[PDB]
Amino acid sequence: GTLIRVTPEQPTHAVCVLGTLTQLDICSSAPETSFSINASPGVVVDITWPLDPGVEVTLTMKAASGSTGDQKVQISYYGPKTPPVKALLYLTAVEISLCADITRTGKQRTWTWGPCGQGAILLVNCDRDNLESSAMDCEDDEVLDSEDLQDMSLMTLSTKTPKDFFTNHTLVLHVARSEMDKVRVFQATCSVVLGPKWPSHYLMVPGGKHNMDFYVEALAFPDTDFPGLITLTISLLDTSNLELPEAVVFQDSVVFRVAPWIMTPNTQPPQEVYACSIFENEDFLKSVTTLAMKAKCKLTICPEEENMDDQWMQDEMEIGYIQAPHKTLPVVFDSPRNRGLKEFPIKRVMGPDFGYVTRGPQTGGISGLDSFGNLEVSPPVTVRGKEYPLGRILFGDSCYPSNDSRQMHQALQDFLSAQQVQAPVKLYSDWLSVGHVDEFLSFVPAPDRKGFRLLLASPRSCYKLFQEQQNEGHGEALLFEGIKKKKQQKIKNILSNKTLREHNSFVERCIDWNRELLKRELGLAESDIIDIPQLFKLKEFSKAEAFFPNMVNMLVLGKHLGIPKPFGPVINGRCCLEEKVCSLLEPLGLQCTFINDFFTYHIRHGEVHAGTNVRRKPFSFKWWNMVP
Amino acid sequence: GTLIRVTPEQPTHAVCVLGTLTQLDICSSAPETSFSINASPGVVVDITWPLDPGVEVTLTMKAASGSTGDQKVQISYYGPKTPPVKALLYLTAVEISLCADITRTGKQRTWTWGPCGQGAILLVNCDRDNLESSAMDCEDDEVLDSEDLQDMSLMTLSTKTPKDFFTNHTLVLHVARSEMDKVRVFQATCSVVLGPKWPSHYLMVPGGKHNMDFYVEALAFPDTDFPGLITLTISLLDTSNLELPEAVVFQDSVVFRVAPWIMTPNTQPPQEVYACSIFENEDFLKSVTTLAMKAKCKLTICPEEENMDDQWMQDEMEIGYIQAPHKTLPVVFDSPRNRGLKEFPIKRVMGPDFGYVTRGPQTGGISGLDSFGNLEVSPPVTVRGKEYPLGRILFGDSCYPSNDSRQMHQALQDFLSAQQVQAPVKLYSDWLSVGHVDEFLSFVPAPDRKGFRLLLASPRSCYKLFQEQQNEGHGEALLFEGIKKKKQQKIKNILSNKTLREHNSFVERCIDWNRELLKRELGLAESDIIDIPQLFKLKEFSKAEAFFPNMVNMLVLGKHLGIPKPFGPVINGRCCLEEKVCSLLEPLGLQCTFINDFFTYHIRHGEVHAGTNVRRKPFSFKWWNMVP
Ligand SMILES: N=C(N)NCCC/C(NC(=O)c1ccccc1)=C(/N)O
Ligand SMILES: N=C(N)NCCC/C(NC(=O)c1ccccc1)=C(/N)O
Ligand SMILES: [Ca+2]
Ligand SMILES: [Ca+2]
Ligand SMILES: [Ca+2]
Ligand SMILES: [Ca+2]
Ligand SMILES: [Ca+2]
Ligand SMILES: [Ca+2]
Ligand SMILES: [Ca+2]
Ligand SMILES: [Ca+2]
Ligand SMILES: [Ca+2]
Ligand SMILES: [Ca+2]
Repeated sequence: GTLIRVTPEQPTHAVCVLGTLTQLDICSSAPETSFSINASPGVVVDITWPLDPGVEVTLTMKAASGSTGDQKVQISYYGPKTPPVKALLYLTAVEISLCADITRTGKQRTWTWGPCGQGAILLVNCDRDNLESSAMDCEDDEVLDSEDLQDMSLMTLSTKTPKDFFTNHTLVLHVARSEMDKVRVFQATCSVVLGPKWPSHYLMVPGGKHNMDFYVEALAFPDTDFPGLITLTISLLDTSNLELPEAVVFQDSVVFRVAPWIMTPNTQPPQEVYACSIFENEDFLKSVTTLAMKAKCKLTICPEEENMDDQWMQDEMEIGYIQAPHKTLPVVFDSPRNRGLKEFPIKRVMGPDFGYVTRGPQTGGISGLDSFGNLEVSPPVTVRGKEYPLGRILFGDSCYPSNDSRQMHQALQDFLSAQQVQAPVKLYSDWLSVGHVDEFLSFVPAPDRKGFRLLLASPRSCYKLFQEQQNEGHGEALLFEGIKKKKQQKIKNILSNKTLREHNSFVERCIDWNRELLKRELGLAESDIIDIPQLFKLKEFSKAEAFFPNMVNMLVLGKHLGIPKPFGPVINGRCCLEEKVCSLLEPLGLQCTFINDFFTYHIRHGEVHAGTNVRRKPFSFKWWNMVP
Repeated sequence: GTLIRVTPEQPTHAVCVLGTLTQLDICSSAPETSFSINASPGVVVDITWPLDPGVEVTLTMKAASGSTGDQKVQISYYGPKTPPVKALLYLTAVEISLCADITRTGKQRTWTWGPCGQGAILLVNCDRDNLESSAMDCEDDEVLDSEDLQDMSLMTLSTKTPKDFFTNHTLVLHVARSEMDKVRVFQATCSVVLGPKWPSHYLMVPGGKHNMDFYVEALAFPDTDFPGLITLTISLLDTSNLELPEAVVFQDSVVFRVAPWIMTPNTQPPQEVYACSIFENEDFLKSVTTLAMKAKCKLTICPEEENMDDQWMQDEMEIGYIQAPHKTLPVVFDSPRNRGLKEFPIKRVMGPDFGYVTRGPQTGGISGLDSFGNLEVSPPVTVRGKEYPLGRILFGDSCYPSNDSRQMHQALQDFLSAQQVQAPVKLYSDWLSVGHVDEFLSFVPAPDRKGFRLLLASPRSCYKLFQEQQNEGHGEALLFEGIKKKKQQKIKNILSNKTLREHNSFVERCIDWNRELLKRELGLAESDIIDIPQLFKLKEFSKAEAFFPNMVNMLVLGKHLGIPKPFGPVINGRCCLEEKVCSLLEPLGLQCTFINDFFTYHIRHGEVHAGTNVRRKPFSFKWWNMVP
């Protein structure tokens, strides 16, 4: 919008950027009725006319100018007995278009979500394409490798002006100071024009037709203090007068949205398995190695030299991804728990086309709920109309905060919620000694009704199974058959044990609370849910541990399942727990491999899921097409 | 939602909170077909029935229970040739309702905006009702005065239970740890149950019918790191088993929204005028004193003993308000500029039913754009459909950030935007030496087309006026007539002055940029806008100052206007500037008093608006009925 004031006293000189609304004030500075307008061929004057202020005269120009003032507008004032007084207006048209990929195909100043929304995407440049380095590429102010540009967003400036236009005009590129610390912009022919302490740069542009490519990288993920929008603006400045400041003539912008960190549920096909089972054990690895190969996955393992005897590969990290039309890459969220595996995500996982992020305090003030066995996601789900096409992050909390209760650190919770595309759901996991959601739930694929089953651990299902076994005359059958060093226990004594039943009654209560919570927040019905027979016992501070290997804490590699070997009562040549789990999951097309983890993982309060991790394929559905 | 599991083996015992969905799992633990249900009179079993899992059995209860298990449900399993096995379920119904004023009249766990939305309002307790104090009432953890409770939000807990119910159940009140630092909650019979380091409290409730009143105060305004929602939850805990942890049976919540700080435009009726013109001047006060009395306003003045010779009462503070169904009060936003007036808002303005807030760094790192002459609001306005019924905060910035450019501090900008009900608009004010939007705009009431006029300073209007004057033969007339000590200047030399014209041409450019910006962001047309004749000159660093008293920098007390006396060219016994301004505003019903501010304010780079401040009446329209 621009209102150009015209006068008979003086010719006015003005610039018209193509695609802008130009109007004329004819009345204000007229002499003394009536007026007529006549313009050169390249000027459409939409609108023999009375000189009253309320009449809108609008000038639009068809093409850019070859020279200054090469279009003209002549306003003739006349009336009763007065010969015409003409006022002159010399116009210079230019094209100034700041362009980005706002339709999100690989190629308004507001960013909108959804399949009909507009707005370019920007990735946080949190990987490390630089040959022999330790820092994320976005930590410095240089493009060090040509392949690094693939991670960045292209923005072009298209100018069509007279050859001499920038003698008296100049173009400046800027970002608000409130956002300069979150973006960096390079000019290509690479060198920095904008960034953390350069919020504006004067561009050197020649007259005529020119195109100027910029590459943009983001420096921060969306968070509590950053909704995730970055605006870059080009201003056109009139510097015609050596005795006056610059005068802005035109501004235009692009709004980028920074891509959120996104998790992958168990129903996304696996690509790489992680285990760091180089330590005292060896046959554990054999079995996961087999499943990886069965599942067609790369296999990376972390040796004891690196582990520091930390076997819990599930817990230090979570592999998600970031996604833009031009580029998708895996990104590792590094938990603050910082045990033996501390270095593993930064040294081994971060790298070429593998991003990195972390949150929370790095030197204390952490609980067990910050380890990422307590961090999962559901499969795609619609909940009473609202679609969650990338599912919903699930993490474990207490039911209310007390002196003795634990939570995942607020900084981690705030980061997950700020990603706003897997709208997190808080579940109750603090009744567990360890305290992770993966101790009572898993998800598995299925070929029908929604494409998955929620598995929950179920003391009810194990009592039912053992009771049926006793009814059929197998009361003498032994839990922990096949184990060299353990108090073996008969089904009959397990059932008569009134304290065990009390404990598993309370655990059942905790699990059922989550059941219903998941039914509500994921829109599940009973037919989405399979109960896995599972016993627990309360121990220190009345917190729950697994009575036998926690089968629900399994590795899900498509149809290939890595379930901890319950060393269950052997009936008709076969553990009846294995049997029961096989009768539950085999009809969905799942292959159950039971893995001996007993003296390696189980005796230390976790199982196969706890000792592994999986990088999975990112959703084909593009996060920006969601309406959170 | 609750799924109660029933068994023939054992009677189950369960609690049903009225208004909840209770279902029965009949199938899982049945013996072996068919089943029938029979319940005591107070239990409606909506649903001779086949024993397949997919059949929903739902129990609802009509009233609270007089004793434990006083309602019963009997599920009979039968079939081919088997005499009935009955399973027992003893129910105890209770009422547990956490109530607040969610319809917003003075009396879902999601807060929604608008006339059909739900959610109680909570005020930040930022005033000082305490007799002889210096702190805001919410700085400590006590209610010190009964009148302080008027500022707080009532929340009641209504329980109807058996006399013996809390022998084996307990109720806990809690707030998330992420929000405990922003709220405080008192229990009334006052003492703290929740707050900054007490996120949960066990309530002492007797059986039978009980009602427990709580009072709630907020401790922080919405900001970058606080959307403004506070959730309080009541949990019901089963503590029946001395050898097991508490088990949550039911949670319920209320979501409060903290009330935003809201500004009042010039079109809101004035109530109190501020001047701190106790210093070298005296006749300035006489004139503002007169207008206040004309306008029916309280008048408070800050003496030189307090001023520290700071006359700029506009600049240290902005008086807005906060509003809830139960309570509305004025609140002062104290600018970080911290000159002589520093103490005035904390000592004189904060008090009984007068809130306080401040932002930004208190000891440096401030610019002139942080003084609140650069902080205004427009009148109510609709913009291409979108209604802004409390108008839009307007504040001054540069057009782009450079080494030499100024801005209002980001913390101030972030606070204003987080109030989200007067969606701020950034204007261009940095071309001014001082740099405040009140140097080029004001708003005044009007009885037609929208209810106001935007006034802009206008060099074009003054040149037009002076030229018409010269045409009629008054070229010799003297700007600055009546002034003892100043270079007097003839209209003719003012007009022939080519540098003055250049300067005012550039100023006109800066003002016109804002014109159009305001047209776009406020939905204004030309007929909403009056130009006030006004000349400027560029000085140090090419920054604009007023050539004569800046008439637009006026005090607006309804129809009574306090305009700085331009000491303009006297024609036909009257300054022609005064005359022109009077011809512009008198037809709207405005009374123009021209005030001598010349050697007191004007010579120090401000005028009547700069030397005063106004507390105005809050909008009758309630902010929560908006849809930002
Ligand atoms: N469910 C999981 N994803 N992980 C469970 C990991 C269990 C693991 N256990 C232990 O680290 C442990 C147990 C006994 C002695 C020494 C250490 C913790 N607490 O982190
Ligand atoms: N337009 C306003 N609301 N306020 C203008 C106040 C002008 C005021 N001027 C001055 O403080 C000043 C001028 C000359 C010598 C010493 C001090 C500033 N800069 O704050
Ligand atoms: Ca780099
Ligand atoms: Ca890179
Ligand atoms: Ca770590
Ligand atoms: Ca890369
Ligand atoms: Ca995990
Ligand atoms: Ca108090
Ligand atoms: Ca109070
Ligand atoms: Ca202050
Ligand atoms: Ca009060
Ligand atoms: Ca103000």
